[PDB]
Amino acid sequence: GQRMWWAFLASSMVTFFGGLFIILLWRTLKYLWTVGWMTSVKDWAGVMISAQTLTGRVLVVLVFALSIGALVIYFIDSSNPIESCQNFYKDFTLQIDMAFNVFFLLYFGLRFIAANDKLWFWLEVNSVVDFFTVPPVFVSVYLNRSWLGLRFLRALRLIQFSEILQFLNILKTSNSIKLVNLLSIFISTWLTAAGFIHLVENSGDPWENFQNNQALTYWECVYLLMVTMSTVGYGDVYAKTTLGRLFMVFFILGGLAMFASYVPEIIELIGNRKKYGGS
Amino acid sequence: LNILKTSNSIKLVNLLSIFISTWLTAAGFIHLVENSGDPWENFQNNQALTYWECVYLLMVTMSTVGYGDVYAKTTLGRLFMVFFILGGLAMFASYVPEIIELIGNRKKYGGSYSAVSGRKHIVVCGHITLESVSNFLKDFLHKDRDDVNVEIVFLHNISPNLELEALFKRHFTQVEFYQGSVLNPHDLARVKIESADACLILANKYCADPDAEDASNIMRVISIKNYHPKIRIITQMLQYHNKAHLLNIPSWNWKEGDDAICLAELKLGFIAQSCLAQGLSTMLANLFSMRSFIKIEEDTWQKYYLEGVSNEMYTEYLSSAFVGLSFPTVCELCFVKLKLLMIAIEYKSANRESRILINPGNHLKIQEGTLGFFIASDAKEVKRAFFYCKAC
Ligand SMILES: CC(C)CCC[C@@H](C)[C@H]1CC[C@H]2[C@@H]3CC=C4C[C@@H](OC(=O)CCC(=O)O)CC[C@]4(C)[C@H]3CC[C@]12C
Ligand SMILES: Oc1ccc(-c2onc(C(F)(F)F)c2-c2ccc(Cl)cc2)c(O)c1
Ligand SMILES: Oc1ccc(-c2onc(C(F)(F)F)c2-c2ccc(Cl)cc2)c(O)c1
Ligand SMILES: Oc1ccc(-c2onc(C(F)(F)F)c2-c2ccc(Cl)cc2)c(O)c1
Ligand SMILES: Oc1ccc(-c2onc(C(F)(F)F)c2-c2ccc(Cl)cc2)c(O)c1
Ligand SMILES: [Ca+2]
Ligand SMILES: [Mg+2]
Repeated sequence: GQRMWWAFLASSMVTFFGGLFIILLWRTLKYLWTVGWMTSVKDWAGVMISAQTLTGRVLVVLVFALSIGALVIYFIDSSNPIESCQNFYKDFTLQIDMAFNVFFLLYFGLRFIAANDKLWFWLEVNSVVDFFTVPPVFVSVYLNRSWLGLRFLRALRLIQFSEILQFLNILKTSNSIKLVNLLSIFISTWLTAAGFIHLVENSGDPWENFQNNQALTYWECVYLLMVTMSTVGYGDVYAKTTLGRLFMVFFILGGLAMFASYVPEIIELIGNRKKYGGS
Repeated sequence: LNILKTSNSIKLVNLLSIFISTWLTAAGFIHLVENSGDPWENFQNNQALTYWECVYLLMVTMSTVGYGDVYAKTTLGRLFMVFFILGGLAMFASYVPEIIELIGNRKKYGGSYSAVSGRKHIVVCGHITLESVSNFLKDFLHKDRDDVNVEIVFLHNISPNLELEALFKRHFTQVEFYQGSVLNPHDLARVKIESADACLILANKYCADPDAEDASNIMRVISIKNYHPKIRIITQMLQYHNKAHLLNIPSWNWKEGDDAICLAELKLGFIAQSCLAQGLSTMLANLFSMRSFIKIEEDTWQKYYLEGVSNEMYTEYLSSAFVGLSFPTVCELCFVKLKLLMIAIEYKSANRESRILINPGNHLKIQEGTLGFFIASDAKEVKRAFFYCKAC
């Protein structure tokens, strides 16, 4: 049929923007026009969230695994065409994503219960990830026609690793925490930038009726981003469409500092080897 | 317009303005020179560009990236690039990190606490560091104690470092933090002292000059009292000589809901009271650390010692059935029918002054509603004191 790219983004936009509304209204819906069992539920969710008992421990480990699992599914989905159809009652993939997302929905709900202040929790880095990743799979199962767009965000989840390690009582030292946090930030930024370069370029910028496509597979974009960040430069791959160039300009504007700063520190923390240890 | 009063904001605005200005202007010059030709070739080597490509090329060049896509081709353009490099590189590499640093210096632990009905929250303030927090929290939340239902709230004016973040996160359901001070009567409004129950004060034991430490603690007590008179306070002190000043502040009530714990006094007191009999110091000092019973099988002294280490001291009201009896008799009854020991009785006079007696003799009999100290392994066992009739 005709292109249906517009519908998927919209379903998502509705949840995040719509949510801010209801939250603002409820705070402003008072008449003045300015132990409770609810609190027991709050405490139960809170203890379940982090390492407080066996059940919570397995939940955290399972999240740690399924995040990587979804990231793996994303790579397999890369080489497919931009927008086509996959019947839901026949295949095995697009079900593993379904099971992963139904799980992430409950893990998001539990977090939303056990938060002291709703508003700033709602606009938190980990949150918009789920907001922009959970709708499209359901909408796809509704329409039987999926779309690649805005699935690269599914790589951001790695930011959580530090936290979902500390509860497990595994990292209690300054150096280890510093190193893990830095590596997490770095890998996440790199992969997500690669993802964004892939969706805009493979598809045509809409200004000219989608006729400016330049072919590129996800690995190629990884290379373009690494060459640019380190200032090495090369002429092998240069993004051609307008949107790509604009994003490249802004990315270089801020983030080149990230590669000029983090890498020396990561190199310094590793390699502090005590050469004359032993017995 | 009286819109930028502070310091950092001026720096940030000035930098961003100069940067955007020079960037756009360089783009403009490249566009003008390149779209036009050159005089001494009679205008015959023009390269078709639009402003967008030019600004793209400048931002490619300044940040040392480089690319083989677009490059100025006429003499004037190349000369301009040759000169402009010398300034632009230093400009970019000395401005971008500054702008990144100035923005984003955001206090992560702002905000305020909230009050929840049906529970109780306390506050602490003072020498907050890894050792002290670990010890205090370990003793506070230990499982052997009676079922605990409280929350813990910290204050401090130094952002806690990474190592302590581990502890403050690991008890995600029982510990909360708020940066601020204690001398600023706005901060002490954030923590909601006006509905609290107490405010302990950790004091630095291993200080260099003792006097400054206790002076600061004194002023902390002064301020907390200033915000509210009816508060409870429990603090530390370092020499008996300065302890007295705290007696003076107007609302301390030693008779009701207040106290103070020194160190020097208790230190020398333990030593002296042990001078009459060896080891009494250890026997006392082990009664006030929460510990659990252990298994040891080797026939050393360690097993027989840990046998009694994990004992503790608790309090509970008596039973009505024991009023009309004899203190020796009730002691023997407690031990034989309970496997439980008691030391002293709380207070007996029908007067408005409260006095504490230890090991009463045989001229006293129990009145209705009397509290009594006990020593045993766990609080639940101590509670068996509620009633004993029809039990065998
Ligand atoms: C540098 C560190 C952070 C690791 C970087 C990882 C990437 C360099 C690798 C890891 C996983 C790889 C992917 C794993 C599997 C596939 C499927 C593979 O085959 C198919 O898509 C099957 C159909 C076809 O052949 O077109 C194509 C490459 C791709 C996306 C790979 C592209 C390169 C990836 C992203
Ligand atoms: O395969 C594709 C990819 C992007 C678009 C596309 O088209 N127009 C827009 C825009 F931005 F103008 F709204 C976008 C767009 C841009 C950025 C994001 Cl993050 C998501 C979508 C499309 O149509 C088909
Ligand atoms: O569209 C154009 C633009 C510039 C010239 C042009 O031609 N000759 C000269 C020069 F510099 F030699 F005097 C210049 C020139 C160069 C730099 C500046 Cl800032 C201003 C003018 C022209 O002829 C036509
Ligand atoms: O023919 C054109 C039209 C718009 C721009 C253009 O220029 N700047 C921006 C931006 F985004 F920075 F504001 C944009 C822009 C980007 C996306 C959309 Cl959807 C609409 C406009 C351009 O460069 C050339
Ligand atoms: O055929 C030629 C002639 C002059 C130069 C030339 O070389 N250097 C300069 C400079 F920059 F020092 F002035 C110039 C120059 C610049 C502007 C004007 Cl208007 C005239 C000459 C050249 O490179 C090649
Ligand atoms: Ca015990
Ligand atoms: Mg809480």
